[PDB]
Amino acid sequence: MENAHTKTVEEVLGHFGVNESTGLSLEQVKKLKERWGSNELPAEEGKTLLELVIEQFEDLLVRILLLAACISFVLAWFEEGEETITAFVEPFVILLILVANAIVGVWQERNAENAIEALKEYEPEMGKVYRQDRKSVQRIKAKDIVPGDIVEIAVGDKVPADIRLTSIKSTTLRVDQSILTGESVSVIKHTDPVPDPRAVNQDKKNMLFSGTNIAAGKAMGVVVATGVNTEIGKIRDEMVATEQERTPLQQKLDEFGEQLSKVISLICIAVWIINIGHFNDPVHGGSWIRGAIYYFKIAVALAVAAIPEGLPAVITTCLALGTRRMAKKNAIVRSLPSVETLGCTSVICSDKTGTLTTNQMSVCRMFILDRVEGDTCSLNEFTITGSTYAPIGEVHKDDKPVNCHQYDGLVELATICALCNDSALDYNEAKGVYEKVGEATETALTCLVEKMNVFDTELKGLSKIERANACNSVIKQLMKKEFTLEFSRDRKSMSVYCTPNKPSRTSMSKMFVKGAPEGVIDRCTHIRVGSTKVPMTSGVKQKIMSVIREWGSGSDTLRCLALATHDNPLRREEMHLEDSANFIKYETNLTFVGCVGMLDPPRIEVASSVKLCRQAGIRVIMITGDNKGTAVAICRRIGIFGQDEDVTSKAFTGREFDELNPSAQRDACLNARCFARVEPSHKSKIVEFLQSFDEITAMTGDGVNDAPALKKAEIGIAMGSGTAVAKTASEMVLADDNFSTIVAAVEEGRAIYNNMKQFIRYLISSNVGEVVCIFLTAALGFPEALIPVQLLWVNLVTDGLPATALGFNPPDLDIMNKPPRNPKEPLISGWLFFRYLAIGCYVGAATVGAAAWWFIAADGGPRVSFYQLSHFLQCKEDNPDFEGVDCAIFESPYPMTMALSVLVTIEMCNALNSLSENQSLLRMPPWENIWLVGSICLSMSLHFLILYVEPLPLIFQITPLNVTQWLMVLKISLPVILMDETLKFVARNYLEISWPFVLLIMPLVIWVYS
Ligand SMILES: Nc1ncnc2c1ncn2[C@@H]1O[C@H](COP(=O)(O)OP(=O)(O)CP(=O)(O)O)[C@@H](O)[C@H]1O
Ligand SMILES: [Ca+2]
Ligand SMILES: [Ca+2]
Ligand SMILES: [Mg+2]
Repeated sequence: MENAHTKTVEEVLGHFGVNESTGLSLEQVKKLKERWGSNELPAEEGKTLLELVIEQFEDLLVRILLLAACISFVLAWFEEGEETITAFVEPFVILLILVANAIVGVWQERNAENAIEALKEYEPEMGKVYRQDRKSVQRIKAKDIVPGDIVEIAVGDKVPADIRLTSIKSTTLRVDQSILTGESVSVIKHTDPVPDPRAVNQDKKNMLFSGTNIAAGKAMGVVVATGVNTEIGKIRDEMVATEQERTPLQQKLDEFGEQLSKVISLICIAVWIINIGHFNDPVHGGSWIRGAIYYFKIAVALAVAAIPEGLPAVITTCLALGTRRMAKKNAIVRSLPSVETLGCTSVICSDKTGTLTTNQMSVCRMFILDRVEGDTCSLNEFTITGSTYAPIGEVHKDDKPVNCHQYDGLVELATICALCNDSALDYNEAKGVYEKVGEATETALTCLVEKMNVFDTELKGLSKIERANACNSVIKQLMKKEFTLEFSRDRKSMSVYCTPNKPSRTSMSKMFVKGAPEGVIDRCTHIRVGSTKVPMTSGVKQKIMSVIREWGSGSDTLRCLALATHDNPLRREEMHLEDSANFIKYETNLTFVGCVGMLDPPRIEVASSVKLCRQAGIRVIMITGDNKGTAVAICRRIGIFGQDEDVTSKAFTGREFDELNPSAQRDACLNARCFARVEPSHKSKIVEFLQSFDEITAMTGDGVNDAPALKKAEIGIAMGSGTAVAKTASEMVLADDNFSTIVAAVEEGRAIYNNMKQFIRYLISSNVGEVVCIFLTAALGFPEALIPVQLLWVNLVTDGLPATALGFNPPDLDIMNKPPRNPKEPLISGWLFFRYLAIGCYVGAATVGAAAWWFIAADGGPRVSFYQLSHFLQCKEDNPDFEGVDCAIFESPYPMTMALSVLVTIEMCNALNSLSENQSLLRMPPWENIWLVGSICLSMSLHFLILYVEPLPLIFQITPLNVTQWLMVLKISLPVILMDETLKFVARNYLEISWPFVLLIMPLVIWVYS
């Protein structure tokens, strides 16, 4: 079987020896699964190791350090090129920090992608087949499908394998195959063969390809290729890589990194042009170009220092962390940066059926017309026991066991339910439960027909399997279903044309209609009382609607459907079934038979999740296609409304929302919390009206009618048990159907953004202190305290792991107690610009003050005055101002070591400030981030290494410090913590305690300041 689209249906079915009615035998499946194997693709990993490392060096900030590492190599290859431990130390320490951030970024990306692919194994994919063991449709694993078995295909499903369409149950079958073809339109499929043998997949209009979705209709066909033999498995690796639009924060940090790179270039140019006079200094040898090259190395070393080279890697780590944390809560995040968009979400739009409710429906109430006395009527209401899809339960009229065969209206009510279905009941021996095959609404009617048993059948000896479709089969054996007018949300109903297998001479053909109660009743001209029909008056109409309103608004919040019959329908030849808009013109002059009400319990997690969303400034909206009275009743149950709150202006329908003023329709989206009776076209219209008011919308849906709205939203969340049409159009899938995972994703989206601002706060406020150190020494005339190899060491220990370990920060204790941020506001927000300069001005003056301390106040050095330090260049033995001062001490490595040690230590104490924007160290101690504590102890260990081993101080031109000089370093480095505690204090109490830590920090403060 190679060209299946060229052969007809009878030839492709005879190739395997299959009947479309029965299906494939169990022995045939065993033989075919041996010859063809499992129906799956080999589990391949996304990106290799080298290509994952290559994408770490693709940003501007990282590519700048690569250029400077090359400059430091070419400009040092001329001077010294023999020893590799004293000459090329500058290019080595610029690369060593790039590899460190590349390793962490790759390590976290490997963890996020290994966690997501381990979540695809959560629940196995399923496919409805027809096999000979069961005389009905059974749901089996998708990987258990062999080439040649009959497969049932319904709307919303995902095609499990390459399928040659044998018959189309609906009038039209649409398939969304952008995954394979690339077309963004639904394509109509037919049964006739395509004569062209070399036809492209575009012209294969009779084949269903694995991985594609069903946009509309129901059909069935025979599988012709499984596993890697499908058109999607043969090009599984030869596929173009996706590229999505940059989210507002992704482009924010990109434009911020470029604006920062321009400022750094002006700062490094300013370094070269203010040190013009020092070019001809005797220290360089009296040469101008020799002194200009040296101060060019300083400009380059300060560029590497002041640049946040770790910003691209920390964004990668944060996004990979949030993705791995959601996968722990069973949330497959399809787009890595999309977990950030849920942080700034303002509105959460939610599908009702299947998303806010468990979709475990059960018919618990139904009524038919008892009699008519005048214009009004009396009804026969019933109750059904049971809430599971198991066909175990009986019907009670007024709390009395009754048999449905006595009531003629119930016999016709079960006939409409059984025949007007595209669903069935399936028994699972593995789990020992009854499962649904199709939609929960139609399966609830299948389980109802089994309980009623209007044609009393002996069910005492049937198996658990055959008892799932026992009474349903008795109905279908009596009436032959000719064609179905499939359910369309334009008319909100579904009709079926049936002809009795009984001789047609006495009994004619009828149409069995079912759909929305208010829509179907408006099209009913007569009503069925018992076995006779009388014309429908008005008093019957409001009396019937009154029971439907009391059921939806009642204590059970019942989902209601009306059942009708059309006794005099047009024949098939006089019906134009090409357009779906004509179907409502055929479902007129019906005969109202009955109305069923089923219960759909909301999920347990939904009630508390709506409360936490309201606490975090988020507004939850219910956009459902169901009735308004039912939707409002559910909103009061889950907490969207109050049990007594007025919803006259907060609950709207599809019609009411259309018939609104521009001012009224503006205030509606800003105040309405429930939208009922809205088509899939209206749902996306609600979403675009919310985004028109500059609001990040998060749509949650599970069905076909939510797919246009899941794409119009900034981020769409899909339930794991919903259709694949919705899971394809979404950015996050809740594999476990947990609604609490949605609020956990909002907290993770806010926490990711917080860790970025703490990374931005630590590097800007500390690297500007390394710039002030270079410029303040020049404005005072002091000997410069740093050389290019020391500006590159402070870049390694301070901008490396202590900066990346900020992406592991724990969340604030009130992270979810603040309104969502405005995504169009500026990033740094002005008041933080003051906090960056306030801390940076101290970090710079502390470094210059540490070098000036040794020249003046230290005992190990000279007691040089301020005048002799400001004019050290003017010192020779001829000068009477400089007497007794050995002016070779102005080149001593002691002030350079005091400044380098303070710069490292004051930036480690600044990393301890960057755990929260406003929470002090007494509330969030440093051991909340254990990765930051380990990174700081590692950076200090590396600083103590180059200080006290033998050959390293000569490389970095430093000297070992004693305890007396190290105690002075902490005296200047510690007040950077006290300075940020003051800035956090003003932020808490004017712009808006861990005692174990206090007992540890004060013995250090006692020893430092004596
Ligand atoms: N198989 C079916 N046959 C006939 N009518 C159906 C039907 N499924 C749903 N309906 C009716 O169509 C009406 C509107 O269509 P829609 O599909 O949007 O409802 P819904 O079940 O999806 C609720 P939600 O939008 O919250 O998921 C529903 O109120 C329902 O009564
Ligand atoms: Ca840097
Ligand atoms: Ca730094
Ligand atoms: Mg739904």
